[PDB]
Amino acid sequence: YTGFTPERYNKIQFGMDRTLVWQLAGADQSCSDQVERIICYNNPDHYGPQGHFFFNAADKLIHKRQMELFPAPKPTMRLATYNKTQTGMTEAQFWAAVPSDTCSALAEQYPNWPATNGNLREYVCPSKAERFAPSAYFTFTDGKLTSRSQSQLP
Amino acid sequence: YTGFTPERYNKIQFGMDRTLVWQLAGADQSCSDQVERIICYNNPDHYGPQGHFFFNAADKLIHKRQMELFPAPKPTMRLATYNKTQTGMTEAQFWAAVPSDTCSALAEQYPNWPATNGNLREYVCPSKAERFAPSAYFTFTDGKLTSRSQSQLP
Repeated sequence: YTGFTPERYNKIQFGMDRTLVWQLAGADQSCSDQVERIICYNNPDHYGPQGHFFFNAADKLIHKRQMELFPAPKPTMRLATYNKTQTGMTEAQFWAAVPSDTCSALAEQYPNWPATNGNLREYVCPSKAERFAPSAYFTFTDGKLTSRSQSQLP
Repeated sequence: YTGFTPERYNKIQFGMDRTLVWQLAGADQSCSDQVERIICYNNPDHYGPQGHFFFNAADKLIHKRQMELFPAPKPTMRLATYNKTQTGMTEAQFWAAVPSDTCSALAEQYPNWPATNGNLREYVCPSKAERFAPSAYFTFTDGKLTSRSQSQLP
């Protein structure tokens, strides 16, 4: 598979039919449909950059994820910064504790689309640029931090 | 102004407060708050690549536009291609007539946020890879083609 780009990711919008997402992403040339999700690849390295898309029962888009398509520009995440986050904090509080440039916009979900309540907004904040590097993960539910975790961060 | 990027544009989400959009976009180093909208610039050219952001009465984001942040990857639009389109087309019908690779996702807007209907989704489809090339412009309203035009397509 090949050809799934940032530009195609930015064309894909919530509420789009599975068939429309598939076509805009590059269809058979770019994507694999695994029922639970579609995975669309930048290039033939399946460990490389990719987008994942998930749908509700009406086959409308409710969840976008991306890995390495929009990388954190300056990955420098450390415990000192992780320690400044807490359950319940707002997005504004979070971005005052953690620099935006150390985090990638991992996922955006509207499970109840076309309703926008219960929005899930996820970030991965890597310690360095290397694939599989220790990173912190954060999830916001309607703008409040509901999960924070890290594995082996320095 | 300088420094606005595709990665910052992809971090910015509907419903975000003006203050948060401003922060994530790069604030005064990259952006001008023109009251009616915020404009954020990749480079010191006021007509260089840029993102535009507009807000509702609650100061929450309802409208994103971009020029040259995610260009049409393969501009090929011709007059004959334009003539294949017709008002009332669905997005699927449109993309069977016009290749996605010749169109840029110019704007996305949810005027009724947090409701998601009345969605306006705009495309510009250039004939060549030059800034402000001869182009067609299209608007979909909740997935139906409601505006189409072109000037000087070959």
